Amino acid sequence: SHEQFRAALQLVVDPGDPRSYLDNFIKIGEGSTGIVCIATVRSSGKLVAVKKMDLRKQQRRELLFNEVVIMRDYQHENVVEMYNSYLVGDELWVVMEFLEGGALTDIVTHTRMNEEQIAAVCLAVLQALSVLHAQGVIHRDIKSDSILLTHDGRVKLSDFGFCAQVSKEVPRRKSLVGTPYWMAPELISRLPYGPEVDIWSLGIMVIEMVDGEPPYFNEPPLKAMKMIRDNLPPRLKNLHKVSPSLKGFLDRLLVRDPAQRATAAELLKHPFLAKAGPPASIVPLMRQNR
Repeated sequence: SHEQFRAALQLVVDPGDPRSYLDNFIKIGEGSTGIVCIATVRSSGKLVAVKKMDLRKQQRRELLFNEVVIMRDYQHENVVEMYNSYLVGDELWVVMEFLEGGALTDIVTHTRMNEEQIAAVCLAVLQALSVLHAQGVIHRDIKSDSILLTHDGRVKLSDFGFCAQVSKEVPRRKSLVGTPYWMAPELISRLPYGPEVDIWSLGIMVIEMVDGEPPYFNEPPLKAMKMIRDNLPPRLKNLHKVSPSLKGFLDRLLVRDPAQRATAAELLKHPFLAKAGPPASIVPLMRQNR
């Protein structure tokens, strides 16, 4: 039943109608299902990012709860800050921080990040997942699309709609969730995965940074998934452009056996990351510079 779902969500959103304190809506996106917009908090003149999800169009509607789970988190400096959530009409509205630098994806598919920048980005994404795996939170949809930027190179993880909660009574999961191309092998396989799948996906994302696209990017999302399950871990198209160190870091990530795949905890010290450049290194990467 819809109305019972709505009711249940009603209990987790802030009450009321933010349509009353916001204006200058500017559409700019498509993800989850439903739009990303930008608006101006009337009271302060400040900019937010408003994400609207129709409750009627969702693959698994109760994944909607998860969204709002990262309330008041961390508030982590590498996590997109959420401010509020409302129910409005037949939609969920999440009102969060505005990330004026756009996503990483545009960068990954228009330029060639050098390793100082790769490092940086992984630094900030790891510094993030560590905390999350620590308090049980899986993300489940890591990719360049899910990474966000500021006009000054601060990097923040985002798009938490797919994430999951785990404790020691309830550690593992089974759900097929994620973007095909980036899914950890156990997950296509359907197995009792944990946080470690975030590590796998980041490796695919490193490929993004390096090569511009993920493995098997042209293959039907369907059959590319098999390749990701049977196959020996994927070629880096431009391996010759990358330092042994980078490939050595990457090797800790793309292990077919999850037990051997490194943890963010492990990874945060692996020497490659000594390469990580300041936020200001990322700036000439963003569209404006070019």
